[PDB]
Amino acid sequence: HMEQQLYAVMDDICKLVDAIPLHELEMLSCAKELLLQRGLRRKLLANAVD
Amino acid sequence: HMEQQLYAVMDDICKLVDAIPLHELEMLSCAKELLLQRGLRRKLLANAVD
Repeated sequence: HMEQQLYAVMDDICKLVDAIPLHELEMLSCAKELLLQRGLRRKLLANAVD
Repeated sequence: HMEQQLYAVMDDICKLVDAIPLHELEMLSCAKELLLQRGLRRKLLANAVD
């Protein structure tokens, strides 16, 4: 129950990150790694589909 | 299993978000919700401590 609530908030943070435009993302000190990780999540979500 | 891999990447994205300095975060169009959600994640992680 609680695990599910946490997963949902984590996914919500990831949804926000997905929608950050590149010109905004590039202003962040963590830009390179954030771009890498949001790309990795996108691929893993698709790979987990049957 | 690659659910574990997905959880790890989601957590990594959340860790990056957790460390964005406030002056950078406020440059993002999604700043208000990103602040709310990263606070909520901290609360849920703490609530799960047993």
